[PDB]
Amino acid sequence: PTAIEHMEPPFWWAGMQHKGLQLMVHGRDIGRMEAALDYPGVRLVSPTRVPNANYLFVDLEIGPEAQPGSFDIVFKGDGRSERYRYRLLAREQGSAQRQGFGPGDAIYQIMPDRFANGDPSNDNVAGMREQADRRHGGGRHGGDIRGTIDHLDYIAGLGFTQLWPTPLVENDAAAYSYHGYAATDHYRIDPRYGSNEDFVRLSTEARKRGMGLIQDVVLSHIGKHHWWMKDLPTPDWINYGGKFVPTQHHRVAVQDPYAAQADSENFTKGWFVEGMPDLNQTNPLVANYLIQNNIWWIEYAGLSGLRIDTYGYSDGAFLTEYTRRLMAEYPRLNMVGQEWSTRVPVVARWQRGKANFDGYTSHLPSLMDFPLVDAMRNALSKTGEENGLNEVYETLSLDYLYPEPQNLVLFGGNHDMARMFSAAGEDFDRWRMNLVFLMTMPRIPQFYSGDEILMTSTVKGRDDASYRRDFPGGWAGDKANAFSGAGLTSQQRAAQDLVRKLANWRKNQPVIHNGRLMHFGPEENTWVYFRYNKDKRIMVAMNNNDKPMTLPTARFQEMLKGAPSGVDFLSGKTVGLGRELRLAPKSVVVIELPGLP
Amino acid sequence: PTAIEHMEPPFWWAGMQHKGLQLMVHGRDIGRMEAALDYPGVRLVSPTRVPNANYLFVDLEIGPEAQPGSFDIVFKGDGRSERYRYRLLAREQGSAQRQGFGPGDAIYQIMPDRFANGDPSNDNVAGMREQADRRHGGGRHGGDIRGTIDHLDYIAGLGFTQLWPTPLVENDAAAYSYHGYAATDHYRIDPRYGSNEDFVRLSTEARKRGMGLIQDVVLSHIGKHHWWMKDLPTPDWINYGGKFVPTQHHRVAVQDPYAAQADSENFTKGWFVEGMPDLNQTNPLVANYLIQNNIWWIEYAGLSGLRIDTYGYSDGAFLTEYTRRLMAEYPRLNMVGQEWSTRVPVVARWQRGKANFDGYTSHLPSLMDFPLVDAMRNALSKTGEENGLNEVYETLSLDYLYPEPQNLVLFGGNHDMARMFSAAGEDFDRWRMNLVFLMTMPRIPQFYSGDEILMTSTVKGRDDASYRRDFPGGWAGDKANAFSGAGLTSQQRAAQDLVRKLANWRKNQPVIHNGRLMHFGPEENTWVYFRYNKDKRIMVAMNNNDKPMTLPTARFQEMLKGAPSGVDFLSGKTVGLGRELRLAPKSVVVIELPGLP
Ligand SMILES: OC[C@H]1O[C@H](O[C@H]2[C@H](O)[C@@H](O)[C@@H](O[C@H]3[C@H](O)[C@@H](O)[C@@H](O[C@H]4[C@H](O)[C@@H](O)[C@@H](O[C@H]5[C@H](O)[C@@H](O)[C@@H](O[C@H]6[C@H](O)[C@@H](O)[C@@H](O)O[C@@H]6CO)O[C@@H]5CO)O[C@@H]4CO)O[C@@H]3CO)O[C@@H]2CO)[C@H](O)[C@@H](O)[C@@H]1O
Ligand SMILES: OC[C@H]1O[C@@H]2O[C@H]3[C@H](O)[C@@H](O)[C@@H](O[C@H]4[C@H](O)[C@@H](O)[C@@H](O[C@H]5[C@H](O)[C@@H](O)[C@@H](O[C@H]6[C@H](O)[C@@H](O)[C@@H](O[C@H]7[C@H](O)[C@@H](O)[C@@H](O[C@H]1[C@H](O)[C@H]2O)O[C@@H]7CO)O[C@@H]6CO)O[C@@H]5CO)O[C@@H]4CO)O[C@@H]3CO
Ligand SMILES: [Ca+2]
Ligand SMILES: [Ca+2]
Ligand SMILES: [Ca+2]
Ligand SMILES: [Ca+2]
Repeated sequence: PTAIEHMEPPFWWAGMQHKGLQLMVHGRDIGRMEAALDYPGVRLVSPTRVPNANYLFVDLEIGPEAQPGSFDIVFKGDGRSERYRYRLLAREQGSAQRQGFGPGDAIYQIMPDRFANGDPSNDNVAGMREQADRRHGGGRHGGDIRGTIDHLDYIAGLGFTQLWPTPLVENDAAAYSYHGYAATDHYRIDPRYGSNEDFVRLSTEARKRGMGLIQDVVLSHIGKHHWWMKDLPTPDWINYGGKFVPTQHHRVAVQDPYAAQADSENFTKGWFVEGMPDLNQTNPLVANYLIQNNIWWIEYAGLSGLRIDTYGYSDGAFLTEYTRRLMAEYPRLNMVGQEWSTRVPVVARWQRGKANFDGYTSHLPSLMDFPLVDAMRNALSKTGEENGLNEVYETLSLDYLYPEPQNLVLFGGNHDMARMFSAAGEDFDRWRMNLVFLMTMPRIPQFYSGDEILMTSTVKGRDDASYRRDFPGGWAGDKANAFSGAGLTSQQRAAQDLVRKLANWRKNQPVIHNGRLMHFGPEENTWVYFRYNKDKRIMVAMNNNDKPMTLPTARFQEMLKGAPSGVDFLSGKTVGLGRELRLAPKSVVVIELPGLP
Repeated sequence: PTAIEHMEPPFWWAGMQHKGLQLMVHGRDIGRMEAALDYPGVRLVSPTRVPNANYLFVDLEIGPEAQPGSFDIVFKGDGRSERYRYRLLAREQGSAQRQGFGPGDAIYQIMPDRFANGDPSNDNVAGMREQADRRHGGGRHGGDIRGTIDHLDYIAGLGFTQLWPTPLVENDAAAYSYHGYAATDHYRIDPRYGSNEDFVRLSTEARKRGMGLIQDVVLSHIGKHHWWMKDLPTPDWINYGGKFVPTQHHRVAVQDPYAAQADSENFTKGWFVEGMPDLNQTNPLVANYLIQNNIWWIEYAGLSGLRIDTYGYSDGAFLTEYTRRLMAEYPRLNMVGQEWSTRVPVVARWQRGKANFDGYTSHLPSLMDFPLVDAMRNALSKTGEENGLNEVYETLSLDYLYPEPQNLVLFGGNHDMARMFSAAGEDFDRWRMNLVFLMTMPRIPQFYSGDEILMTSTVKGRDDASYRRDFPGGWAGDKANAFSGAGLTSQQRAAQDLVRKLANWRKNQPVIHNGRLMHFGPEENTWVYFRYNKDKRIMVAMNNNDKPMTLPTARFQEMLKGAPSGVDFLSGKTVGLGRELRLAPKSVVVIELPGLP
């Protein structure tokens, strides 16, 4: 290396909650040196040396009296000296109290490579290991930050208030770089997306449009081409001594009274795939690194929260400390973990407030509601079943297992699953039911880019390329363009208009954000539920059958209290409620009524 | 009619835990009368009248100073007087402390009409509404108490230590009387089975052979031919005023934060079927009636516990009081509730010691483990799945939801589901895996009569008659006799030999009764688990594939601790364990090893 090759974090802030700052310094023979500084309020601790000559860890304590400014950190040894001018930034007013995404928000999810190519010139970047190929399902297609910024008006116009892009951090792999989940530099935006500065600008431009930005963070693993892999900072930085030992994905092993240590270790230490070296988070240097890096991104880019990948694949004790550190800095933040299980108890284990049988404590505010998404996809697909909606009702009834079920993220789909429209059997009427459900449940709704124009995919197993097709209109020359409307079918445009109608309506319905829910047991694949408070009732009724259904309204009188009729927000039709509710085949209605006494 | 037509309970005991005793007296204008008695230690409370002149409720407080003996209760009014000689029996020594069935037991379930016809002369009883018809799948076939007693040596010899017959109380219906679930007289054995005394004899004879007797009690409903229905004791005795209003079976409605009262009431008050009037257990007279009746059967017939039908279909507050009362009398008893859900949270809600979100409390010791049975049947039948056993492992990992998972009843099958052998696809090798699992899990195993000779049924849908075919050998003239072994095929006899082998072995295995369990996540439909303590290890390994599989034993070292080999109890063969476990296609081994320090 040349003097100091990497300084991480590269700068920090005065006035953080945790006073300690640990710098990870990288350069040839830097480990052979001693650090010194002189700045009021900043104390240099006592060297803890690592055996690798090319790394030095420097512990600072930044007292509350430290002012924003800069100071040289000088590194002396072997008759030489090296300098780094370290900067402490002033924090933005209100930084610590930043409001995280919550029940009043709706999240729009993109994959940056697959959304919009605003700058074809950065599709390839000289020096990088992969060449772009738009026709390869696993290739880089060239979407970037410029393209995303170009279309913030569209996203906000649809009624979304938060943007979640899959990771933009450097993934300099020879193949499958596009997906972002195998970081090769945690402190750098992949140059094919743009610069670190462009990412900050994406945040500021989103904010001007009333949208927060949620970063997708991977804690458990990196990519095999990470610069660490050439010269391991410590022998135990990577689990299994830096050699590939696969995980077998026994997720319940971390939360099972009958667990073998072999299985729990294999889950948190095993490598996801050979191309994804697993971080040893039981090493305090690794824990500190990840915690500081994510805090750095939040403070630097003005994030509204995080989506945390591969949640339970990280060490359990590390996760307690990581979530504690993050929530201590930003007490109103939201962070949504991805615990990919359709079992309510497995997901609920991780949410802040949960009383666990083993005393495990977490500070994680939110999780992805895979169980409920799975239940609704089953109801919509199992067309041969008399009462598939029962799975949704019974899954919802388990919400008492979560300390804060209204903070969970419910989603129409994402980059890992069959397209929402395909999961509905390409049945527009069933799709409407799914969309109404998403927009009215006591959850934080998240929507996957492309679903608003009924993009389709394969349905069975895992077929990732199928779920990540280029957004129509994201590339110059596209003959179907969802941004302008050009080339959409009437049905695709109707879907898009309905997404806009419901998402913007939801923004202004406090009863959906924090109201009570009363649902009724589904009967013959009809289902009725209500969101309600002193101000408003919203009645949802769906008929998941190809025949009409007539439901006596006596059953629902604890919610209806004699209401003779109402207007369906969707179709705008009046709907009788006096004695019977007549539902057309495959109908869903959404009826606003005044609040109960 | 007859002066006093019913007196219930007909006698009681000195020295019960609960001092109060409420007599329900029935006869023409008995309600017009005034009761009187004189017996030291017994206090007559003073009448609380009901509008029906044909019923009188007499409230007694039997003090701890009351001695065994008998006394007249005299009823006076309208210039007339009636009397009943009331007996307080002395309790058998050790009655209150009786040990309920538990983890060391194995339960053999029969339907008394379908097991053994020891006396063809009671197949029909003069005056009753249904005639026997052995060729009707829903008819009475003639099984009785005599036949069951005749074959107690068989049941004990198979290794079972408890007998659970489906209900024997009078079911005097014109159709479908055989199954027992629609009582027409809670204080009388159906005369087609025998007398009350014969049932007591069944208990005493079973006890001689080391077996307890578990009674199957229905609390929620009765049959429409119950004598009550002719002259309702009170207008609210039966839910919905004695008129048929069906339940829609929304079982989660009683334990759901979002529940409608309509749905909860429909679950606990709705009639199961038109032929099964639903008891209003919110009426304290009905609550007292059922609590006393079940105590009466336990005390009178020397039962080891109860199996409680249609568990959540009874009023929740009633269940709290009923379980408290029963367990206050018999603190060591076991009672297994039938909460038919494959959702672990739904089942776990009811077990004693559970901290429920709504504060619901219960003294119920046990429930039927439908979730784990369903998981194993899926694993063994869906043989095209790569790792179907993963469902069993994950389900078992949720055991922390239950306060006492070791006290749950796990079963091979029962009278309401597809025959065990048929559910395993008539695959004897996979059926062996089910049987080994049943006999080695940290549960109380229950086995269904006929499964030991691989009786078959339909598998699709619900076909009750198909699950309940007569036991071969239970009727004079049967061509095959499973009791003697005559006329069994080699595969039938092999099944029966394996049941006898494993159940008798299990009686002698404290490590299965109360040892720890450590299981490993299944991989490619192979699964390894251990029962262990300082005295013994039992390693179960199953290969749920039609191909050989080899498992490196390094994975299991926390349990194996370098064991080079062990003897498989099934085959008697020594199995190598030093470096790998080599499993043949579709095999299961039960390797016995020394203790784990
Ligand atoms: O040996 C198992 C399996 O391997 C083969 O699949 C290969 C696959 O074809 C290939 O594309 C690659 O997948 C990549 C993927 O494209 C990337 O996106 C990245 O995946 C990350 C993902 O985007 C994240 O959102 C996140 O999702 C994870 C979850 O965290 C996990 O829990 C797990 O979810 C499973 C869930 O737990 C189960 O309940 C069940 O529903 O199945 C889910 C999987 O569908 O995985 C998801 C999705 O990956 O985290 C991911 C990792 O950061 O990285 C992936 C790995 O490179 O991986 C495979 C090998 O190269 C083969 O086709 C299968 O037949 C075989 O069974
Ligand atoms: O004492 C009554 C009954 O109770 C116990 O089992 C109950 C259980 O407690 C209930 O929660 C409920 O569970 C499920 C079923 O498992 C599920 O299959 C479904 O049930 C429907 C059936 O699918 C459908 O065929 C029909 O069932 C009919 C049945 O075909 C008839 O044979 C007849 O069943 C009688 C049984 O033969 C008799 O043993 C007794 O059942 C007991 C059961 O043994 C006991 O362990 O009485 C019944 C009723 O006469 O009639 C029924 C009803 O017409 O309809 C049902 C209901 O839709 O849904 C329920 C609820 O989720 O049922 C089980 C099993 O009966
Ligand atoms: Ca580009
Ligand atoms: Ca890991
Ligand atoms: Ca008989
Ligand atoms: Ca009932």
